[PDB]
Amino acid sequence: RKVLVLGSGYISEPVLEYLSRDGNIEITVGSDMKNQIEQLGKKYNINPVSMDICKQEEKLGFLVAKQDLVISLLPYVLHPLVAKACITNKVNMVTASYITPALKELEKSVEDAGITIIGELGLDPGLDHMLAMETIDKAKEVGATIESYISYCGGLPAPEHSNNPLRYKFSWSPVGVLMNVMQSATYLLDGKVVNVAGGISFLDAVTSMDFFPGLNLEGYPNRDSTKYAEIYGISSAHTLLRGTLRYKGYMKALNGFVKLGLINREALPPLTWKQLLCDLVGSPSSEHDVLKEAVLKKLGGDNTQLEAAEWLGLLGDEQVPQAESILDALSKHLVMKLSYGPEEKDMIVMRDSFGIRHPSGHLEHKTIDLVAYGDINGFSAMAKTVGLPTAMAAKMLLDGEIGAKGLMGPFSKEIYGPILERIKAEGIIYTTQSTI
Amino acid sequence: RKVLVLGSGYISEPVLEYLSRDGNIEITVGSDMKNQIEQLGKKYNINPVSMDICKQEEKLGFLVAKQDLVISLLPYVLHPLVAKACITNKVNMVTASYITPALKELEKSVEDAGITIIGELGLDPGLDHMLAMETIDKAKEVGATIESYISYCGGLPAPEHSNNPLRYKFSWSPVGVLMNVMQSATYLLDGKVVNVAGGISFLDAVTSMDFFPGLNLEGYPNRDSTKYAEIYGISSAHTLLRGTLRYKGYMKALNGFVKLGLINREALPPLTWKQLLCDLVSPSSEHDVLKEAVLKKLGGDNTQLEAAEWLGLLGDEQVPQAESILDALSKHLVMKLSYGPEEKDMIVMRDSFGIRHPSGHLEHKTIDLVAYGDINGFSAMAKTVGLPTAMAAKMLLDGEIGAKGLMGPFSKEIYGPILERIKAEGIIYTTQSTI
Ligand SMILES: NC(=O)c1ccc[n+]([C@@H]2O[C@H](COP(=O)([O-])OP(=O)(O)OC[C@H]3O[C@@H](n4cnc5c(N)ncnc54)[C@H](O)[C@@H]3O)[C@@H](O)[C@H]2O)c1
Ligand SMILES: NC(=O)c1ccc[n+]([C@@H]2O[C@H](COP(=O)([O-])OP(=O)(O)OC[C@H]3O[C@@H](n4cnc5c(N)ncnc54)[C@H](O)[C@@H]3O)[C@@H](O)[C@H]2O)c1
Repeated sequence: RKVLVLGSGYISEPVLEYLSRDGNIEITVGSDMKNQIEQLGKKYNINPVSMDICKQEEKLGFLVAKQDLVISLLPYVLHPLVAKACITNKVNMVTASYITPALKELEKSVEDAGITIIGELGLDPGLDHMLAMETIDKAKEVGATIESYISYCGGLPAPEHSNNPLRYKFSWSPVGVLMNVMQSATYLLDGKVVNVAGGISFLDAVTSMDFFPGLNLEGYPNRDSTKYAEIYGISSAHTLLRGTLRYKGYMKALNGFVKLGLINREALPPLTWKQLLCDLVGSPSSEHDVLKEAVLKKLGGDNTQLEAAEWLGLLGDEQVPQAESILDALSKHLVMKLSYGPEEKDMIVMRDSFGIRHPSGHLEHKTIDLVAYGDINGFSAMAKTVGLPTAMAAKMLLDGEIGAKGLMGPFSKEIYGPILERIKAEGIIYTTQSTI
Repeated sequence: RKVLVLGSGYISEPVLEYLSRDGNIEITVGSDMKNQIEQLGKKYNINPVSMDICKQEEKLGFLVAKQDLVISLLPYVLHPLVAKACITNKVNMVTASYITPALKELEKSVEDAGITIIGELGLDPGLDHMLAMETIDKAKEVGATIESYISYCGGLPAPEHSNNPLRYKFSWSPVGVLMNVMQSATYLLDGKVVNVAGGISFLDAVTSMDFFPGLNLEGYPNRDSTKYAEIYGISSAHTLLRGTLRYKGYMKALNGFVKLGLINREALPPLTWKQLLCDLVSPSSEHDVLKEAVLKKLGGDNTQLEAAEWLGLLGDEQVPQAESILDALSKHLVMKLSYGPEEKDMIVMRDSFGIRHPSGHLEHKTIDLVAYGDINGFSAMAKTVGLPTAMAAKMLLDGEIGAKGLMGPFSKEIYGPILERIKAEGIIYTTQSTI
């Protein structure tokens, strides 16, 4: 019963805690920050291993060969290296990340090696899949058909911590999501494939999410959504739309960063934000602060967007963080200024809406609400919902509860059934309501 | 250490849980609802005692004499009965209730008995006092003076459970809250005493609380704010205002019930809501579309009408038996908007001072406290009420409070340790100042 956890990010702690409970699981932890592992070693009995998986992919193979299960909590690019070691060594594996084309290229040997690899555990993906599949299957067991599926999700700060220009606090580097604002989105509505362009015009797709009168939510569609007809088996539905939730004004706040060229991949030019932004407003590069400001508003001139820039210090003398790109730096800056404090609460909000046509002809509207709040004295809501389902599927693999073999997501009741039940004991509870 | 808990309502459960932790406290629980006590006995190691305080006063003296401490979690009217047994048997006592004139009557015998009775623990009163005094004392000890105190508080549903016409769910009987909309409010602003009358016009006093861009809160003043100058020692302030927080649209929805005459203490006239509601507008009977247009007349805001049908007040449903039209409404609101077993409640609390320093500069300080209920545990209201009660109980046992007599939690000796140990339970309040 030996388990190797790759990566020691804060998503790892609620996993260690969950698997440590019975004491019959030998936990090894490996990563490239010896500090992260030292702190974790104080709270849980774990064999620590310092390793750069990218560079020492052979020491990784030797380590992998010794385990009964590998849980990859590494940045998802590295998952293929880990799956390779697991495939040659016949060791089961789980991840909390999208099964990429790269990792899917390996699907056959995974079935030839006779191992099980369960990916797309976690929050999004993960619990979203499991909630959808649960009710999509429940409809089919009664001869019903899915006509519409609208799902929205978002990890946010608890509302009392929402008073900043972005109405947001970042659980990790936003390098990935920020760039996604420049993307087009695609979804299905009333039988027609709908496409919305990203960039400056993406703010037009943003909409008010009025599920809860007490909460000020805006939503906007994800990149694709249309893929879920095949993924979930709902080819008959006329609308499929998955989206993200924020507090109102966040996207407008980002719309500014796009206008200023901050969501940009180029490299960085004693550098300060006013200098860096001077270079970005064409004027550069050592002019009076008020002159720099007159030009920022020119790309506008919306004061709310200017107010957000000043509040963060992007027009000030503060030093730009070292990074290989403007975005990389901006992300590292937003982290220094809007990370969660040790006594601040985050939030998870998830609302699904299914249109279920029954063979009798009745149209049922089913909604599922899942809201969780962080525990200051325990784990965050994001850490609970990302790390628990991963940790739960791992124990199920150990305890021998998943017979399916190969490379798979968490779509079969064999997987989502037990996880959805045992997360209740952990405070992740959802609620349902139907009407006809 | 032996402790007697009087009352087995839902506030007792987070108190039992807190006292049970060290295992060196023998808990006795007594009340008149046997089945509440049985359920608690399954979850906690407790001596169950069936007792009606009004009738078995003698049995009450016997049990108290055996304890090191009595925690009265009974309806506050009975607390004096419990105080007598404690004074006579020289046993310390704590409550979570406003210290009434009746109870202050005994204040001398409490000091003659040499015991401590700490009241006004809990949320309001309780945590309200302790947060204010914490900050006021900090200002006064560096020679500062309080110029303004604006405090807002509210127990509400967590925002995910706010989708109903009132944006509210009731933790207990709303008779108290409903009637307060008919009472006037009084406070002090910029040196001038402000008066706002209740009833229909109280909706004009309602205001937007924009502390949190993510939350849609409204606020309004309580019955009496000016009394807090004496309670906190801040006669110096030019502004005193304590108020209640709700989700936007609650007071408007309540404004409808008042327009319709539902907030009324007179008696009720096989009676149905449509039948009763016709008598309040024509009877008796008959057709729904007739009432709907007539209900609309007392308005004519249809939004307030949307709330009434949604609650079934225009329907064939039977009105509950009750001594008054109100109360009937309360019992109905309880039947239709109580908390389900998987719904989360909330506590939201913001204070704003108000502080002039001897250097002459003006400090604005805000204290935020927010708590959420736990589906697998206790509600936010239960935690914030029972924890400060249970903690002061442990402090009295463990000997950390030297004061004697009848007192609230205003002294650093009490509120200090309590506030510190509350944070350890995940209930966090944060302070922020600027100039
Ligand atoms: N399903 C979900 O909802 C969800 C949400 C967020 C993150 N995730 C997944 O969480 C995982 C970790 O989060 P992250 O992607 O932000 O990365 P991260 O930067 O937080 O790093 C995670 C851990 O891996 C370590 N690490 C990084 N590179 C390493 C290397 N070359 N060798 C050894 N250790 C290395 C890091 O030190 C860290 O301890 C990812 O796989 C991510 O896709 C899933
Ligand atoms: N400071 C605060 O924020 C706050 C908030 C809520 C409640 N409280 C206090 O909690 C206490 C109880 O709450 P509640 O009144 O809403 O519920 P409640 O009136 O039902 O009282 C709870 C318990 O008292 C028992 N009880 C009532 N009469 C009894 C009798 N004659 N003999 C034996 N047991 C009797 C009940 O059976 C019940 O178990 C009250 O004193 C209230 O002041 C304080």
